[PDB]
Amino acid sequence: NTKYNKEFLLYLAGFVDGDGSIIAQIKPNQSGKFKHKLSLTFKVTQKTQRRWFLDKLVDEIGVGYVYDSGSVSNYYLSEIKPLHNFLTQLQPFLKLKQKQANLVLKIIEQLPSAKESPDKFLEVCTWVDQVAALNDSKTRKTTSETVRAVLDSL
Amino acid sequence: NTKYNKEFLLYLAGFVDSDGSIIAQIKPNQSVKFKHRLQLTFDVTQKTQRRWFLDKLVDEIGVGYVADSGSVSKYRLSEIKPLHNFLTQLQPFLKLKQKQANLVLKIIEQLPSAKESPDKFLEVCTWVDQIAALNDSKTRKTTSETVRAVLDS
DNA sequence: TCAGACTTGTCCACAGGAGTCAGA
DNA sequence: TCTGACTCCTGTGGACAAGTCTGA
Ligand SMILES: [Mg+2]
Ligand SMILES: [Mg+2]
Ligand SMILES: [Mg+2]
Ligand SMILES: [Mg+2]
Repeated sequence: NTKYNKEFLLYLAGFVDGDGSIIAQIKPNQSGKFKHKLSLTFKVTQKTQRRWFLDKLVDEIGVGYVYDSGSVSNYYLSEIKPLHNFLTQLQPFLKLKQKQANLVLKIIEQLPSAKESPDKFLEVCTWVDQVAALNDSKTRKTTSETVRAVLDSL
Repeated sequence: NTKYNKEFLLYLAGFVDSDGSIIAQIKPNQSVKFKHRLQLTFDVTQKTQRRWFLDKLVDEIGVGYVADSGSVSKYRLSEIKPLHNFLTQLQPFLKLKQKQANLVLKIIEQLPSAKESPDKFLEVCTWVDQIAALNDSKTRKTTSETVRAVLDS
């Protein structure tokens, strides 16, 4: 478990509240138990001109990747264990996205228990809904009621 | 001259580098000596549904204002003296806009000497170009060359 | 099977100016 | 004469999703 400097976390929190994104998704997964697959993503977006800034994040956080998409680049972290480690330390300093951060951590922690009963999996899918609600969601398709539709059918 | 807490300045620098803006403008003015005036602006933009965040920023900074326009709100500060003191303290923590901040500080400090010679004023307007060059400028009109043309009269 | 690397798409929520105006 | 408040606007540079595919 990596320990991060406080001044680094304080600046980064401000930058994340601004140009960052804490994302919780429910993805279609045919080769799956409940035909769905949870996905948690911490993301920092920046113009490719300033990709160097995102590249530094990979070294400073110790994990994650940088991908290009159009005229824009993104730092990307979805691996659960270091994500949980990173968000735990970052959370006390977030102002706009603190609740999204806490919800993701909660999803991550109660993740294996959710992969038992279909009811518990659906309860966490509602936690995912709340994250999307807190964000400025605009193109969401798969929700908890989408899961329930494929759940109450079988 | 107020002195800001370091943790506040560290978070703020992050949010400024992300959703904020450091703007230098050359505005036409028929009443002024060189037909152009300078305006420096510290800007923080956010959606109106989060105007409260900008409202807190007014209280914490202790100066500036919040304006609305559409579904988007803005904290802004153009008053030179508090701007200089604010940017002086924020500067060392900035990463993406550190240069813009230093140029604004430089412009402010050379403002009295700028109202003396046209060449020196052009030099200051040149510094305004650099800030715009550092920003993601897309709708800029009046530049130092605009001043050069007018000065040639 | 399944988390995790990586791509593509859309709609803004920003950034970064342009102006005008009152009062100093 | 001169500054700062204040409004309006463009053109993105973000945000927040949607997805494919693979290795063990
Ligand atoms: Mg933002
Ligand atoms: Mg919302
Ligand atoms: Mg930004
Ligand atoms: Mg530029």
